[PDB]
Amino acid sequence: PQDLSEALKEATKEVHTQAENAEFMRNFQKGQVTRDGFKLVMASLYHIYVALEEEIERNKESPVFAPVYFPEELHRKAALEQDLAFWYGPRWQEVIPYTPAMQRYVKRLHEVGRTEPELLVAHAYTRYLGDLSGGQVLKKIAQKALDLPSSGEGLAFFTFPNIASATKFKQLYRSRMNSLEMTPAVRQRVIEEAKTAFLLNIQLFEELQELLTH
Repeated sequence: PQDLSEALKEATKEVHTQAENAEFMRNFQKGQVTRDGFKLVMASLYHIYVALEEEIERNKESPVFAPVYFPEELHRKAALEQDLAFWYGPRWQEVIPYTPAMQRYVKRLHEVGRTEPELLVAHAYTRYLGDLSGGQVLKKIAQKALDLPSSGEGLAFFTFPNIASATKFKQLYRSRMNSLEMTPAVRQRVIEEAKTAFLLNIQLFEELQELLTH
């Protein structure tokens, strides 16, 4: 529709179905998921979010992003650090993978943050509102298909403790998104960038699939 929040949802309907159709992701939704494959996505998420949250800090005051700056409600680096400590041990930082597909997603993220600020909301949107909704889905699936120990850790990423109601926060986040002042050209690029974000995730999944199989 007319609101950015709805235009984004509709324009990415197509690429989202492609995400779900990604073999690696398709195999995940069907229960079949290795511990090593889940580690690869947690590692992927760590790099993606480090990059994204760095760029958000750089533009926290920019009028092109300030409205959607919710540091406390959304930060995920810390949670991912906690999980990675569990999945990879105390020396996780020296042993986690950093593949080409991860490097490319990070590269674009930095390009946006440094030279195309007006589009950062596109990536913030794709990730945060996407993980807020999808999270509870993959968490459950993994929770069982993995059989992790009662160590009480490793899945912190899937819970946003500073958000009482996902529905209320989303409503507020969409509201802030819709309050963003942008020209038609900028708006179109924001929508295209959301598509690009999806593509980056799709090829990341493709790469993680060829890795898991060798």
